[PDB]
Amino acid sequence: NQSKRARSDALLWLAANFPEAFDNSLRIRPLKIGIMSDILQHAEKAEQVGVSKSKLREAVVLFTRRLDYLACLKAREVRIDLHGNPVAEVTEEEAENASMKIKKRVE
Repeated sequence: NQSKRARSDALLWLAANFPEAFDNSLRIRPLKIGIMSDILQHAEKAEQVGVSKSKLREAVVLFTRRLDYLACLKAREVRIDLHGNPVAEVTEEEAENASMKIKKRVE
């Protein structure tokens, strides 16, 4: 319960500070491989408002396990950094891994 609200807080902090990556009100886009390391460079600012590094990791894990995120991992879609800049493209293997994950969760 407390850990859940702490995870939700981390997700709200991610959407407020990096909405290009984590504001999913209209769209969701593939994230850079290693986006977690980029987020953790901001850990000091997050901790001042009550968000720990481990809650930042839990929030990214929750965000990227959602089916709508897995569904956006299609071959040659663009991966973005925290500010929505294009950095790479989704590979066929990554797209296959994502669809396999979706099929497992609905079963």
